[PDB]
Amino acid sequence: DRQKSSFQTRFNVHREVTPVELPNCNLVKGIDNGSEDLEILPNGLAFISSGLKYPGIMSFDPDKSGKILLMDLNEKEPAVSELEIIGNTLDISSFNPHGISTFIDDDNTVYLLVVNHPGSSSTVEVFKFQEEEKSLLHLKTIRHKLLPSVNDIVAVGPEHFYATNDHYFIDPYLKSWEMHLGLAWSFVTYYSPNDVRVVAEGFDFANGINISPDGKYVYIAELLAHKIHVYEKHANWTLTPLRVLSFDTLVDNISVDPVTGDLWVGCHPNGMRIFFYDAENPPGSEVLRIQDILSEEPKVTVVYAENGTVLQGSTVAAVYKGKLLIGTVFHKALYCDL
Ligand SMILES: O=c1ccc2ccccc2[nH]1
Ligand SMILES: O=c1ccc2ccccc2[nH]1
Ligand SMILES: [Br-]
Ligand SMILES: [Br-]
Ligand SMILES: [Tb+3]
Ligand SMILES: [Tb+3]
Repeated sequence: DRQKSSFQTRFNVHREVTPVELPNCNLVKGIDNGSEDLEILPNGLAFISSGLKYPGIMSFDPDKSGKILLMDLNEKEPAVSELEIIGNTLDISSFNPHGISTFIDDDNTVYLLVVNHPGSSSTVEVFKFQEEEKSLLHLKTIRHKLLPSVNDIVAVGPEHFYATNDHYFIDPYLKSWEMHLGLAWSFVTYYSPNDVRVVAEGFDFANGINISPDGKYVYIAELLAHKIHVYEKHANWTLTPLRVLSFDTLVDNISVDPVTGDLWVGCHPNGMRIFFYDAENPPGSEVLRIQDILSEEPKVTVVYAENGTVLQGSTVAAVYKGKLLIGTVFHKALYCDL
């Protein structure tokens, strides 16, 4: 009976959101089947993954494929366009994109890394962004025993990244049990061409992951524990615990403002509404800002929140020059003035 009290805190079973309004929010035209992750380059180009199919999660078009979208946030009325995937090393028909990350090389080549779930497996797909042609050149499919159930990655090189696994098991049945039981066996993996190893473990659904603009610190979101973990990142790529922030919302993906180092976090206020869909009780949205995360008292602000009648199931938010872009597991996306 301790397993029913725990399941109910973990999943925030009776929480309701306190709305926090922003002026001039607009749904992004063309985004109606998810925008689980996104990343804004310094130049204001934004990549969005959409169409995620996740075992046991709502989907309005179970049979249409995922895609990567592009938005130019320097435009005042930004429109989304579908990036074309070129290459013969990847089967696009099964494409099911999840978390993403980018890395800009010394030569200014932009690499896009994309978590992909063809079937119940996980890969990380490496693309080279071709800006002029609005297209993604496929370079490499990455798979490993230590990338069983990848949720997000943060790129530290063109085929180098830290990855969260949100489950230990691959079989959808077992990981459903693993989640309900609260085993907390999910873990974080460092991947490079030369070395692949676990760098942190024992997580209740590890989810978002990102890095400070100076590379010194790594941030890991633990969804069902409502925690964000901070780590010291050494030059040999090991991680050592430093802090743990707690929240009373389910934290999903982390974005990092390059100018300040602030974390911007997409959150699920109520775990039941996001995990067990019900078109009559849709899940809401919530966006946190965390400032001076190393200080003794970090500043945590709710910047946007709503019960779901506009935007359902916020997973990610990032800011660009006064605007805020918010994405969701399977619903729409919102572009707001701050
Ligand atoms: O922290 C732990 C503890 C036990 C255990 C058993 C099987 C697999 C992973 C495990 N992790
Ligand atoms: O990144 C993710 C992916 C799927 C998902 C499903 C339910 C709740 C949160 C989730 N987060
Ligand atoms: Br398995
Ligand atoms: Br909610
Ligand atoms: Tb990401
Ligand atoms: Tb996520």
